[PDB]
Amino acid sequence: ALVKEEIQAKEYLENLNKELAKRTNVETEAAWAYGSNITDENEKKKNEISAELAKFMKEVASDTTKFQWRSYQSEDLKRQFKALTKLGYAALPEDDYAELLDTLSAMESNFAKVKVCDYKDSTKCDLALDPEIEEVISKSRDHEELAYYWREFYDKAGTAVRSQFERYVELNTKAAKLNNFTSGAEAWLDEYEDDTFEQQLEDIFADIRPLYQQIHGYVRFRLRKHYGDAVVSETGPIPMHLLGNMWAQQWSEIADIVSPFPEKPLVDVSAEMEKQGYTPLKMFQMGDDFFTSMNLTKLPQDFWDKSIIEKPTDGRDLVCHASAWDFYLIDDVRIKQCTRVTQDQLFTVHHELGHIQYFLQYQHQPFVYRTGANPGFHEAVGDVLSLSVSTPKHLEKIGLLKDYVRDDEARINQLFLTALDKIVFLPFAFTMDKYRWSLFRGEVDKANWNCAFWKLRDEYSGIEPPVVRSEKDFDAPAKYHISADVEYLRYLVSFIIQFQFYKSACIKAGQYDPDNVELPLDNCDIYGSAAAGAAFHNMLSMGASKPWPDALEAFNGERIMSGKAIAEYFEPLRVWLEAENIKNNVHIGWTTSNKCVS
Ligand SMILES: *[C@@H]1O[C@H](CO)[C@@H](O[C@@H]2O[C@H](CO)[C@@H](O[C@@H]3O[C@H](CO[C@H]4O[C@H](CO)[C@@H](O)[C@H](O)[C@@H]4O)[C@@H](O)[C@H](O[C@H]4O[C@H](CO[C@@H]5O[C@H](CO)[C@@H](O)[C@H](O)[C@@H]5O)[C@@H](O)[C@H](O)[C@@H]4O)[C@@H]3O)[C@H](O)[C@H]2NC(C)=O)[C@H](O)[C@H]1NC(C)=O
Ligand SMILES: *[C@@H]1O[C@H](CO)[C@@H](O)[C@H](O)[C@H]1NC(C)=O
Ligand SMILES: *[C@@H]1O[C@H](CO)[C@@H](O)[C@H](O)[C@H]1NC(C)=O
Ligand SMILES: [Zn+2]
Repeated sequence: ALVKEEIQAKEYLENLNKELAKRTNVETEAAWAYGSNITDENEKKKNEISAELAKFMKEVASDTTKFQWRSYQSEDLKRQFKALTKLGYAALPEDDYAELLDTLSAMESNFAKVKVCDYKDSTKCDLALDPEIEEVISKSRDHEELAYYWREFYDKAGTAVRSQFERYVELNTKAAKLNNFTSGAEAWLDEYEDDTFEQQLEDIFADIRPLYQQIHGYVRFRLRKHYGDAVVSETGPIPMHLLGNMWAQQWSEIADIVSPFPEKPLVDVSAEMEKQGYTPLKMFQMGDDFFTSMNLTKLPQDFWDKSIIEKPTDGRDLVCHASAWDFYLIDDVRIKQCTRVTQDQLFTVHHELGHIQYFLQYQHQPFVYRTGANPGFHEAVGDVLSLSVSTPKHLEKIGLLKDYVRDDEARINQLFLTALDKIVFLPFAFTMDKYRWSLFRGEVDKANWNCAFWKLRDEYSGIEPPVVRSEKDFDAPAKYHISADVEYLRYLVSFIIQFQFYKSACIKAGQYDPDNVELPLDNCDIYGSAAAGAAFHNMLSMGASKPWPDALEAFNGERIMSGKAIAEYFEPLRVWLEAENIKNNVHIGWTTSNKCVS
């Protein structure tokens, strides 16, 4: 009978969770070894342990059928059982699983090992994305130099892994169907536990798209004055290599040439960080300070002992793309970041430490609940702190911003600077998954895979490649997450919900009142707020133990993902910018790109 079975089921779960945590620990150690030191041998060890854990998960899935778990009284027990039924890639036959891991390894190591020749010296051929190419893309205003680095990088990071990417799409699809999802798109979407989630994001995106179009138009206008009309057209998509980022995902690196009020201050603290002797260690210690200032958990000694916070100097290959790692024991949590002393890197440190904090908050949960309420929640945590850190208010307190007068014009400069990171990114992030979903769902023929990518980038972001591409190129894997098989919708979700978290934290901290001109949302610093700290604790400590609306409700009483808060933040910018574009007769919108030939 079922009452007795449910009692035994609870004990089965308790043991199985602990066993999965320990087995995952071992797989994580091997993955860490590889990612911090790419070698054929580390690859082999990583993929071998994953294969073994996959075989165990298959037995676990099979063993859950011995329990009438859908008949149980406990919502909690049923939730855990449901989580253990979901195998993902581990559902594949052993041989196909191994081929998928090999394919994944080939793509991620191709990405991490890209090097290109110096534009001014074709004997010097050891320039990596991080830091060398990224420095040129973010700093050079030589449009031909920029186009050179763009083409070299995309050809090597993108086109070179076409045939591997194709096999990955096939195996990803096969795995999804073995879990009885239509495709990998529905397998990813299942993490949001909401069958209207795509519609909800379309609705929110459509409400913010007008503001994006205004920013796009203004930036295009300013780039024309800088580079001239031979480089940038009034009416066409923006050539993406001029936007300060290899993927045009964020444009804050060209703020100095597009800022609303060039005579008025624009916050860029990198030079002061350098002047005051900041190191990667100091930046992490300051992030730790921020969390503990809010009455959240301090980093444990394992973090300091085992993290990698600067690029190795020993010539090894590694993945430099910044990441946070849970080892699934107690207090073994780590970051791997090739840290540089810049403003944007200070924000990255806070981003990654948000993942760390989450891990620490939920580490007492059962293994299956030791993850984010949804993938977007995980990405949002550290960004809520980065929003504070970026404020003039905070940057003056820590001595990084000197002689700053916050008049109306400085405020618009700062709002615009923020928008170049937070609004511009939204169409970018949506396209990353729209593209992959379309491949996974079998909606695009293989003959059209490259132009289907640039078509989306055109339609949603109004950008295009600097040179003509064709179906001979394959550009999508030039972005880390695409080569590395990391779902990207989490970042779209994060960029919306982080404003709901920020706004609520700010109110709880006494730092935001809509009816008080002294407390605008865009100068809120939650540093030192135990009240904000508490809201985080209430939410993060839940892990994935409840559906994400219940996690949001624990934070601020709401249950709905909403674009209201991000619009509220940028509202003064929207008003100003709409007026400025009219005043300057700025063209809005773009013709269809001709930069991808079929
Ligand atoms: C994805 O969807 C798939 C379907 O599209 C699904 O695959 C199905 O899983 C079914 C559930 O496990 C499975 O059902 C069993 O089928 C056996 C007979 O099938 C053979 O003949 C078919 C031709 O008709 C072939 O096509 C198949 O390939 C098979 O070779 C049955 O013998 C079997 O039965 C036993 O199991 C039930 C268990 O009953 C449940 O459990 C308790 C036990 O206490 C019951 O009391 C309770 O009420 C409940 O019924 C017993 O009732 C029975 O007495 C036997 O012990 C069972 O029906 C089915 O074969 C399979 N079909 C396919 C592949 O098409 C995947 O499982 C889905 N995957 C995921 C990840 O969810
Ligand atoms: C990297 O891994 C290899 C194993 O393939 C090992 O022998 C080598 O010493 C490692 N290097 C570092 C820097 O740890
Ligand atoms: C900090 O959190 C603890 C619980 O961990 C709580 O009891 C205490 O009130 C909080 N301290 C502050 C500074 O509010
Ligand atoms: Zn992250």
